[PDB]
Amino acid sequence: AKEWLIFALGTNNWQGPGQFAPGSGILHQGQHIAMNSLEKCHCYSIWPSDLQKTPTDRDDYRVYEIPHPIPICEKRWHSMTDEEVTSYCDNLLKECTDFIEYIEKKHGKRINLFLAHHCFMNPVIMSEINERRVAQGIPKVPLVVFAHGTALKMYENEINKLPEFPMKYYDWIRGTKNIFESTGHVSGVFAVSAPQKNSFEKLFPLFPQERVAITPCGYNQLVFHRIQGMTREKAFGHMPQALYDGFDATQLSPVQRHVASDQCIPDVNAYDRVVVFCGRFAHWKRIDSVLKAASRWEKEDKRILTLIFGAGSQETRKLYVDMAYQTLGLKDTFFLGPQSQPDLANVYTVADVSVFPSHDEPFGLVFIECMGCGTPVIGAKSGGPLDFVNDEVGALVDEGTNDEVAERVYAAVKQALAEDWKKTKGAQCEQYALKKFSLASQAELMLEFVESHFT
Ligand SMILES: O=c1ccn([C@@H]2O[C@H](COP(=O)(O)OP(=O)(O)O[C@H]3O[C@H](CO)[C@@H](O)[C@H](O)[C@H]3O)[C@@H](O)[C@H]2O)c(=O)[nH]1
Ligand SMILES: [Ca+2]
Ligand SMILES: [Ca+2]
Repeated sequence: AKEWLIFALGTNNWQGPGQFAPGSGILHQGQHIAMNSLEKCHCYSIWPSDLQKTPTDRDDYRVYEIPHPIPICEKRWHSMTDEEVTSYCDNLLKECTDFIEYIEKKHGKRINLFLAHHCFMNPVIMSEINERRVAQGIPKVPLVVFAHGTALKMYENEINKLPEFPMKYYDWIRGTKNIFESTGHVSGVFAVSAPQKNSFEKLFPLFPQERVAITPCGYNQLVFHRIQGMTREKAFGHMPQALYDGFDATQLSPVQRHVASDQCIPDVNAYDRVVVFCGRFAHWKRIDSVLKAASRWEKEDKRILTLIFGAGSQETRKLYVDMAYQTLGLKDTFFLGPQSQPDLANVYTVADVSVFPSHDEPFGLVFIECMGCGTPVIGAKSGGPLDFVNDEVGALVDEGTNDEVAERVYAAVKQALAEDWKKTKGAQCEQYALKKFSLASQAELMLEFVESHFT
């Protein structure tokens, strides 16, 4: 058996006390846990944060501690001075090489896999680290990149001459750094979705297409599984409503009066059924389709409680909250903000069905997590859900306008509740997620693929 000693350079913070993570940070964290699960495999990770700190009680990860928010492709990279970019990158490279030295000394073994998130500075840094090694007569270590899509969109914006994307990185990464111009620097790319594989190949046409594959994505079954004895009061009854700053609670109708900043949902046990959404408040998630669906079913006085989890900017929180309460007249729908993964597992455990009606969801971890807890799922016929949602575990509604998708979600929820998909499909959902998408199984497949294709 091959012994793996892996070093993984992440772009985003992990989810921890005091700071939620974006989906690409969740994915890195999960991959870390997964690879460390495997016999004969250690994985060591570094990632940036302005809020979280390197732990002093454990050695498996470090934090690149920075005094400003993490730079994003689309605080933008383009907004930084060339000096700031250089120092950010130089300092990160230095912290990477110090960690690598620690690992190699501790194990008496060289690292034999470099993982880098996104198609920008992380592969640049790791490629440079390899150059310095080969210059001392040490073998380069294979470098595998995770294409999440944001660096790719930034390059496309640069090429398309969008405001705020004056051309700076794409030409450099091709013509100076040559990162994806052969396999001399990068051994393989995993993309989260087919659209990202397509986009990568167009931008980097000298990279072998056969070395770009779809990332085998997994969920954390240790957290997301059916939580025995969970109740609605335990799961979400102590969760304060999260609206937006300056929300005016006087502008509510009599039946809306339970909606209030920082207050729990009263009498959760009184509702008949529980419908859940979870996702960041990006327009393509179509939270408004969920709200419009509830606008219809709340009139029918089946007491359906709808719970909106996830984070957004103040502007986007204001868009959906006002849409809920002012435009749509909702009264049994509540915003609970972002929540920890174990909190979400409790919620999914007691939910009747979850609705995630995204347009072109890249993969859809939320789906797998929810199914992992024994709960059926409703999506739209687009993106990654097309591959894994089937009749045994939920439903995908036909694509269309936000309004059409809303009506179709309404019909699908009505079906789910009428037919009791929680009861008839729930066991299926959990068995299917576990079998197909558990973290460790996926990481085993991922490393097999690395060994056969990228080494
Ligand atoms: O309140 C929240 C919301 C989300 N999550 C976690 O974050 C994940 C992703 O949530 P989402 O809102 O979909 O984030 P995105 O950043 O949009 O996710 C991207 O990244 C994921 C991981 O690669 C892919 O599965 C998605 O399809 C892709 O959109 C969830 O599954 C959870 O694990 C939480 O822990 N708490
Ligand atoms: Ca060795
Ligand atoms: Ca990318």
